[PDB]
Amino acid sequence: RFQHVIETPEPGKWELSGYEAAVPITEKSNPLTQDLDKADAENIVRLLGQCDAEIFQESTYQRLYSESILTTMVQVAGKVQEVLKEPDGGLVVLSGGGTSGRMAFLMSVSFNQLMKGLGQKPLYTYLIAGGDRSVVASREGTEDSALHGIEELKKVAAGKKRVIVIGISVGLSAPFVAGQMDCCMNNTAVFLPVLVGFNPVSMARNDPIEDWSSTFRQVAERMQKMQEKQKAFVLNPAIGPEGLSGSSRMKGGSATKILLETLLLAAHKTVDQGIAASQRCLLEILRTFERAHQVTYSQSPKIATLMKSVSTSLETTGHVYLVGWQTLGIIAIMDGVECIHTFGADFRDVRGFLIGDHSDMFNQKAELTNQGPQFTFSQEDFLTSILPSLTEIDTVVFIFTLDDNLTEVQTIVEQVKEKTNHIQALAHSTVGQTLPIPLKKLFPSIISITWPLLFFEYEGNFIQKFQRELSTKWVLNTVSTGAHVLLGKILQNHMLDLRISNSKLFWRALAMLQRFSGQSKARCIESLLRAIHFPQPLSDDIRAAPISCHVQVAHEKEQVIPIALLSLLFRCSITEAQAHLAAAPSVCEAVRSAL
Repeated sequence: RFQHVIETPEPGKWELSGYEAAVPITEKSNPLTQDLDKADAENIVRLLGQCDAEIFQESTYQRLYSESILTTMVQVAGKVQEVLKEPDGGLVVLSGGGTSGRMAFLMSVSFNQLMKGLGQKPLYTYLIAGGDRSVVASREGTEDSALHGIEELKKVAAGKKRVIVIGISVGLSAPFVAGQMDCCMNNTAVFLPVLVGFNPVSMARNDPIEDWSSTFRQVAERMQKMQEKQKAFVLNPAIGPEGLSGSSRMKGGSATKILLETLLLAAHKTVDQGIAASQRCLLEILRTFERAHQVTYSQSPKIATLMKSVSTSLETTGHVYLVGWQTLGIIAIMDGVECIHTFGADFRDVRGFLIGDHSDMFNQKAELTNQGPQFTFSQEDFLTSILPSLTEIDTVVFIFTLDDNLTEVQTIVEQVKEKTNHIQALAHSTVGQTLPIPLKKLFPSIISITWPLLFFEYEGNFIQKFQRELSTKWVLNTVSTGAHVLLGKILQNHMLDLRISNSKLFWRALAMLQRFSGQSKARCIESLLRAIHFPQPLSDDIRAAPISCHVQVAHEKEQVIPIALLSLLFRCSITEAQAHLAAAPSVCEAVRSAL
């Protein structure tokens, strides 16, 4: 079970260790954010803003702007336009787990809307590990099954003649995706698999998948072989490590969004305008999203101020609601849910809501209908369940554009204001538009983001929408990450308060123990398993159990890493470690005092 785990390097021998060389780029500590844990709000914005800018940064080897990556994007666009040209029996599937799965969902929503707007039959669908509940709730463990991935692909592809499958896994990690890519390669007469991730192939996970005979790396290596025959594609740009180690939702999610929107827009442009995809045109679009970073981060003071407000509500046991209009609602939903595993947040802490029509977005909306408070997301959910329960300690962030129903925005804001003064808005506008006077009065310090009109004949309106979603993503992700960082929920730039919700998170938790204690792999495994299973003592059956067993027990538990870490550092029992942790003001300070 633990064979792939490398021994902890000896004290002082970390620098050039085989241990450090094997850490995937997606899991690496960013050298610029080692001080993230103790940074103030303004400094967190600068650190996270710098990291977000890194996805665009042109060694030029395998970067997003590299000739190699742009050529792969051109080839994939070529394959997609072949399907768009033949809608009968054609299908474009986007798939993933967690944020990658929610990005697949968003991509399908956006591109089916583009197609509907042009009077064409929609050809996109999404597959998310765990089904529709995973779009709005933390169900990370569902991606650990390759068979689940294959079954969901077989269902949507039934009766189709040509299926493009874009498998999204930032760390080249998700078994759900690996299974799909492998089965696509077994039938190239029907399927064209495209693997999207942000690690070199040699850094893809090589640990065993519980229900599959191939590892992610073996599948990715087979994809490299099929790429020589143009029967598969590996689209893996280099973006560098995340500001918060392994926080794939940030840079990884942003790079997934821009990469896929750019190449898919190019495929649609080929069919509609007759202009084939090119490195030059892909760069023009990508650089528009690069300009969006400068536009967004020019609001750094207000982002920092909002982060403080959100952190205050959380610290007081209040809740934070991100209320977004149309697709900005999807971005809002994606933000809150990630706080659960990342910082050990309760599902009630940060929740996103979509205001507007969501009727043609979900595959199986019945999976969400009256399922419980962990699954709220809609306009009806916000107005009927959240709004009447709002208190003075809660924060509500409103995200909209000046093309939204501003009477409806004003009405909802006023209703919320009766319950709490902790209101703020992120409003996107086109140069020339001004916020109505009642809204300026309700939001005297509004985060106003003004966008020049884009004159791209075909892509103009789509990029306008996409950049506003991306801008919203950066603001909300910096605010939610920062708000939890300010509460001492991280250590250096590592997720100390992480929930072990899937196998990738289990390995990240083990690596963190080895990193922070410097103790042997056997000692770190023993302490991690003891902390997960407590009060159940460790037995040989538990030590030999599959990782899924540890995940199932660990997923609803809080502070597993600091408990396991304090147990290693003090050579104490779990109860003694729990006492040490309870006496401290934060999880960051408890461990810092022990170190």
